[PDB]
Amino acid sequence: SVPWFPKKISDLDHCANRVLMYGDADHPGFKDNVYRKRRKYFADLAMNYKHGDPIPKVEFTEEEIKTWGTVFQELNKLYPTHACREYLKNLPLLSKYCGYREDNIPQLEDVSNFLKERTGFSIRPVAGYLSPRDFLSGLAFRVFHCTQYVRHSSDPFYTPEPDTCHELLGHVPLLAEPSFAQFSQEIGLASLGASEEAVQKLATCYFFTVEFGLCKQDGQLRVFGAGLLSSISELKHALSGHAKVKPFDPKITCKQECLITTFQDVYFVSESFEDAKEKMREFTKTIK
Ligand SMILES: CCc1nc(C)ccc1OCC(=O)N1CCc2nc3n(c2[C@@H]1c1ccc(Cl)cc1F)CCCC3
Ligand SMILES: [Fe+3]
Repeated sequence: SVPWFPKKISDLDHCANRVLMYGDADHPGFKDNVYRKRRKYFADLAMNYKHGDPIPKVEFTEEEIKTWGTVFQELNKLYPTHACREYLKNLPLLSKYCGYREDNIPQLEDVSNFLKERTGFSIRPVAGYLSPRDFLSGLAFRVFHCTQYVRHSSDPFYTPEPDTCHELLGHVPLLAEPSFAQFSQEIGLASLGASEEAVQKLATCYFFTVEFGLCKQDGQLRVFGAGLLSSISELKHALSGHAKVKPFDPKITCKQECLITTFQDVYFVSESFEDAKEKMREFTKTIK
């Protein structure tokens, strides 16, 4: 029989709270009590959120805003030569309408309203790590589960855990692009009630596009993966000559191991978002 899956956007209330929350022995904020309390604060906001709520606005601390500023300033030096054209198009809109600035962390609620207007995407705050199945299921309704906390200030370059900087600078600009939003939703739609194997394969295809994808644009390689776009060192590494790259090809790509504590071993290059979408459509037919 088919496993439980959401049939409407509010059904995400029943899975979006199935998470692994902070407390991570080697995490940089682990021995910091103020940080632990702060992470609990963010976790509770997510756990108590229900669909239809405005996303609680947060007053970020001076320390949090500086950490954001440090990350934001370095990445912006790189985007013009590293990010795909779609990302560059949308980022200035975010600055103008959502308050993206070195000295200000954008509110998820504002970003959510921006995306609802542009592509029908919306944000739901998430307390911690969701299963691949639950995470993908949100995409079926154009819902992106977003962490709201900030990485520990001791290491502004700590990326193996997604934080709000990753969400806001890595994912959001692409979710505001129609072709990309369609591509993402179709991964979610394919995952709904699918087999475990199918969910694994879709999650890996997602990983090597939405999180670590490269694309070829006017004969040059650019970056569209969120994980690269929020990671100063890997963003540089990926477009350097030292990285190994292969064509995006779902039946091959879905077998590749997804790495978290290190740079990827390989990056997959999609021709365009429209083409990646077509390739997934052919692929999803084979996994039922
Ligand atoms: C379909 C995405 C996903 N895949 C897996 C294997 C586990 C969970 C999951 O969704 C929730 C989740 O933990 N993640 C999705 C969002 C995300 N964005 C990033 N990350 C994640 C995170 C995630 C964790 C582990 C793995 Cl293997 C993949 C992930 F996408 C990790 C670090 C780079 C930036
Ligand atoms: Fe991500």
